[PDB]
Amino acid sequence: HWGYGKHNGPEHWHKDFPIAKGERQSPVDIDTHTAKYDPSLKPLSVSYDQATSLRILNNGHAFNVEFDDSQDKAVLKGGPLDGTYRLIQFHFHWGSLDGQGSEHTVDKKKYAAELHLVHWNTKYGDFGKAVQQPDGLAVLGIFLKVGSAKPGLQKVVDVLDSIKTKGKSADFTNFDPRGLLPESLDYWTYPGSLTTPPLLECVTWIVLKEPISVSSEQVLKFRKLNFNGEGEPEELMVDNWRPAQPLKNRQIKASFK
Ligand SMILES: NS(=O)(=O)c1c(F)c(F)c(-n2cc(CC3CCCCC3)nn2)c(F)c1F
Ligand SMILES: [Zn+2]
Repeated sequence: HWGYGKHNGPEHWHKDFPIAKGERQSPVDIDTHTAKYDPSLKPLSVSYDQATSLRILNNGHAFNVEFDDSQDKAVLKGGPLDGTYRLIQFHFHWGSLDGQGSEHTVDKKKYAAELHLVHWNTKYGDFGKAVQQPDGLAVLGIFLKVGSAKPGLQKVVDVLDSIKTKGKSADFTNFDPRGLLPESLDYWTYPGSLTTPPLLECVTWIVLKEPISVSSEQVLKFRKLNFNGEGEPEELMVDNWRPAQPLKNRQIKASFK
């Protein structure tokens, strides 16, 4: 099945998921000079004060921190969005080296990692219905650069030893995702897709301009995770990113000048 290796990686995905060559695939390069300020774009509304984290899971491609999305507890609204999108999970993509790892790029620059806070449009009732809709998901993307530690990330780092291999999960309650956000909510936005199979074209991407800084020790601990299951040959979970895809008939909009 699909993964990030030589023989099952992004260049192969189109054989099982032809939408890989579709008209609104993600990620993309964000050409900052070509993005257009849209003065009518509203500020983002990130309402995470009542967020209820439940569990962290190594799913063999990344780790997901999962939330209770059975009520409007942690929601994203405003910006380019109409309606209310509920936080279901967050996860990261990262590199084997500090100079690669992000999915989106900025003027072709790659960051060490990229955080995806995944939200679904409540008008569709559940996440599985939402992914079948062009406006089903809103994913808030945040770049990570290596420098100072991010204190709000440490609880995540601390638990990774307990979910080293594919299929392992751990309780992960009372985690506050507000601790993962940069100061500014200035963003770029465009219509795109899931960046892993099934690559569905259901995402409004909202990518923050300001990266967060994480320490070298923090990202080193991401790189100690495994793609494999327990008792299988060890394959370090690194370079779990899809490269930039063609922009095609899309314009990236900026919330800021
Ligand atoms: N990196 S990302 O764009 O933010 C990103 C995500 F946030 C995802 F949640 C998924 N994801 C995994 C499933 C399983 C089922 C696929 C279809 C039926 C319901 C769910 N669906 N969506 C995904 F593939 C992805 F690429
Ligand atoms: Zn992702």
